[PDB]
Amino acid sequence: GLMQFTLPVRLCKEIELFHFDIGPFENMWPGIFVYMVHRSCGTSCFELEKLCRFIMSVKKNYRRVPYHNWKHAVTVAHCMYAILQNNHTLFTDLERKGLLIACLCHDLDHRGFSNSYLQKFDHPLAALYSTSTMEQHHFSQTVSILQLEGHNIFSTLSSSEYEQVLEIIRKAIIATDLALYFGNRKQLEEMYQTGSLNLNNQSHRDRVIGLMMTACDLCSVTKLWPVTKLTANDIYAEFWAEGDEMKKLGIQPIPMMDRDKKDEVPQGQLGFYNAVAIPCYTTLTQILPPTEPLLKACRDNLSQWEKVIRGEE
Ligand SMILES: Clc1ccc(Oc2cnns2)c2ccccc12
Ligand SMILES: [Mg+2]
Ligand SMILES: [Zn+2]
Repeated sequence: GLMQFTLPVRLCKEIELFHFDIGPFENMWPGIFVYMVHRSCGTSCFELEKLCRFIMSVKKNYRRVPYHNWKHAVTVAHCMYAILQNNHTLFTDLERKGLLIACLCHDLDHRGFSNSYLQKFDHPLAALYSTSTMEQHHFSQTVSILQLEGHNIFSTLSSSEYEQVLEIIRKAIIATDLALYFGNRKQLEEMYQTGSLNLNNQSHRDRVIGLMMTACDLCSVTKLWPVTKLTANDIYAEFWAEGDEMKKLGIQPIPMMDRDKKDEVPQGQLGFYNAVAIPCYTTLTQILPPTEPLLKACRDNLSQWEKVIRGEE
């Protein structure tokens, strides 16, 4: 309980910034995650023996895929840490505990394919879960790991606190289904602009946590350009494999996923920034002003994509 985690000076400082990259050293990621829980939640939230055993089982159940991997898990958890630390007083003890774990768990056992490819392939998980297929599986895998012996990091909570924190985690993980984001953001837009947004309304908190999750999940677009550009290779590597697998089912994939249409990428990024990323962080900055740096970074990268098209890089 007196055993703090410390980072090197550069990481100690950089980690507090939204645009922080967790680095190429896999063996430091678990200490980074624990450092973030201890500062975000307190050194008292989790039994360190249990948290460390949870972290390593969660790492184990991420696959070696180009993008939806252990590094993504921690990257997304760091973005939530930054949001939580810049909005200290707006979130309950349970929400701080639950959301960092939700982020670490949000993509558990991802295979590299969209809900859409699971449905066209007729994957057993598409029969077990008709909507938000991969996201119901991710939450399902989270509960499994929490239920391993020595892995219940919530064991010191009351029965009711426990049901609250698994409910926070379930909503949070489901909300990373980008299909649900559009509607969630429009409702939040309307509530903020007709002034009816109320953070004491549980149904309204749910929506705001949902948007935070979408924000953390898309935070690749909020890094400094060299990080954003290199992550896009990993993102597109998964997309083109899925495209290849669509072709194998005798279905032309959308151009985004067709590796014969690499030319179309920069325009596809534009569409994504304009349709998804900028709207996401605009609405998030309105509800949570201290998250503006995410919007500013996302804007800078939209501009960097415009320069790619114009042949200036
Ligand atoms: Cl740059 C970026 C980040 C996240 C995205 O959403 C995803 C959904 N599933 N895997 S990645 C993007 C989708 C298209 C183009 C760019 C994207
Ligand atoms: Mg996901
Ligand atoms: Zn994700």
